[PDB]
Amino acid sequence: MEPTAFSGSDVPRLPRGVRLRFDEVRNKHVLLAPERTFDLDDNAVAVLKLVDGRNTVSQIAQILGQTYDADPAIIEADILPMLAGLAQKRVLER
Repeated sequence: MEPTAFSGSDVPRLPRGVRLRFDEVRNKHVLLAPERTFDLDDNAVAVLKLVDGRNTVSQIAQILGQTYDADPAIIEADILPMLAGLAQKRVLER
């Protein structure tokens, strides 16, 4: 009754029956949800695709942060709230 609470130690992981897909026509990544599909940015799916299994947002922020050369604090703070939004769609679970 309160899935909107992803902390730094909270590691994201895609649930079974879900796969990532890249739309060349739209040039953006989307999440295949049992219901249908949701429009998402490559950056939001990048971390989900870059992670082999369960990684800490802070850790990803470092690697991803160096890619765009930006303060990791912003990067982690960007995806962090995204996890809560995804949970509402029933496609993410700690």
